[PDB]
Amino acid sequence: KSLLKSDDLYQYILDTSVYPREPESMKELREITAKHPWNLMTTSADEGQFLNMLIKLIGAKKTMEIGVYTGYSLLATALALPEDGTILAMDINRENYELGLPCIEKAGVAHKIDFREGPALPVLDDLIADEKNHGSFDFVFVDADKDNYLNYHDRLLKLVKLGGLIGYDNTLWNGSVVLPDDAPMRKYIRFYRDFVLVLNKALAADERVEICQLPVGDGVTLCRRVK
Amino acid sequence: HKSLLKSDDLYQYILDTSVYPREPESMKELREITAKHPWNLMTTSADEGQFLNMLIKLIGAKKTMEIGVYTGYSLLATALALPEDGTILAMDINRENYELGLPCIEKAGVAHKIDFREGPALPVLDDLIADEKNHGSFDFVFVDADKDNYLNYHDRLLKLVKLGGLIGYDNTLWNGSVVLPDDAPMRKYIRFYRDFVLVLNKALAADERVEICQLPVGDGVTLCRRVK
Ligand SMILES: C[S@@+](CC[C@H](N)C(=O)[O-])C[C@H]1O[C@@H](n2cnc3c(N)ncnc32)[C@H](O)[C@@H]1O
Ligand SMILES: C[S@@+](CC[C@H](N)C(=O)[O-])C[C@H]1O[C@@H](n2cnc3c(N)ncnc32)[C@H](O)[C@@H]1O
Ligand SMILES: [Ca+2]
Ligand SMILES: [Ca+2]
Repeated sequence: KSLLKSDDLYQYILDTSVYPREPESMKELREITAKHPWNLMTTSADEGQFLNMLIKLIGAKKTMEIGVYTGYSLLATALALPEDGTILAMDINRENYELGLPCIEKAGVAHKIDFREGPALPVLDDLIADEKNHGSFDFVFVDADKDNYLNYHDRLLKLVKLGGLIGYDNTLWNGSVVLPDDAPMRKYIRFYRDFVLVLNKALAADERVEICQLPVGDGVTLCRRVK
Repeated sequence: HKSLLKSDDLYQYILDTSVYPREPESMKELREITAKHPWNLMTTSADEGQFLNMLIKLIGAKKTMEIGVYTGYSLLATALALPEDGTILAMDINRENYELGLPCIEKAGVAHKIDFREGPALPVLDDLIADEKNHGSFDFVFVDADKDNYLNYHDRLLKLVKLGGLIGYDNTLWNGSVVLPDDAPMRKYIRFYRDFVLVLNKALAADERVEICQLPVGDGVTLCRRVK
């Protein structure tokens, strides 16, 4: 299941270092999400823990999330932000968000969320149209449609502050990045594999950011804006 | 075997794609020097080096500490990331191996940041703690040394690191031996420290003075953010 050499080792991390400290609201949201047919899309508990610590470490206040689903990474983020922190959250699908929103409200951090229903790209274009929004975001978590990540990247580098951080999710893509082409793959795995392979090379060659691709979850590539 | 990941191929992909094209020349130099040394397996992997370097920048650290230096790959990764006036108090029982790597660090132009101390780290920590001026003065500590002392180091370091500061304990997944039965075949040094590591990991997860995150980078690194 995980990217690690054994399920035992992965389960050890969860049991030893993740679940004992998982906030109750996130446990709640996870268990709700696990019953939903699209539950494979949710952010893993270990990755949620990482994002939550990352938010604290970088002192982020104003963030953005592209790809919300039922809200596990969104809640992990909201809980880590200061009481007056904000998240601009985007998903084409509103109803899955609203499935998770009750947990977030109960957690007392729903006031931080500005949820927008619809495709992310036009929202980004509108933001960029106003210079006011340039360099205003501390952090962006991108966990949506892979064939648009290069396009998001172009826009987000205008919207994120110098020294700010963008996380691209699923950049190791089930480990399919090292399967031969003729290996058996699910259709959607094969389709997006092409884009992930290009994305990872484009980020490596992009001197506007410093990068770090981590084997957390399904891979996450941290991009720190330096130009 | 190369990594904690499900395949050497996947691990090699991370290095080839995302690490080595970005590795500073000075670190490549130190790595190639270190690779020739008999104890080279003790060195910090290039992917972990990259992660530590980004981490230092992200948390805005200036004053740090490293316990367990060897030839200095993690030390250099850190020194490169720190501001020009940043400092590292670096400790190792072995000076000769440090001095093997010091010329790369000097050439990289960040050797002035390093205060190297030869000897066991614990009495240095005790000496620091004896002077209140040192309390809560460190931004970051990387602990990559003797496992039977990690919990001892932890209590000392929580006095020396600022609220909101960060301690990273290295090798906390310990070759994955943490999920092997006592029965299983393992190298002697692995078996020797394995129960220290199992206890450590439980103790850190139970310690409300810190928030933790145990990452499958390198041989495992547990990040501990001081919150009390
Ligand atoms: C992997 S899920 C997000 C997971 C989420 N971060 C979590 O923790 O549960 C991907 C999401 O991106 C959304 N999505 C796909 N294309 C999008 C687009 N162009 N704009 C906004 N959202 C999109 C999908 O509706 C889906 O909910
Ligand atoms: C895994 S190596 C450190 C690797 C180093 N961070 C690097 O990137 O190459 C462990 C080091 O800890 C040192 N060491 C072991 N016990 C120590 C102690 N009690 N005090 C200080 N150093 C110690 C050893 O001499 C050895 O160099
Ligand atoms: Ca994801
Ligand atoms: Ca180590």
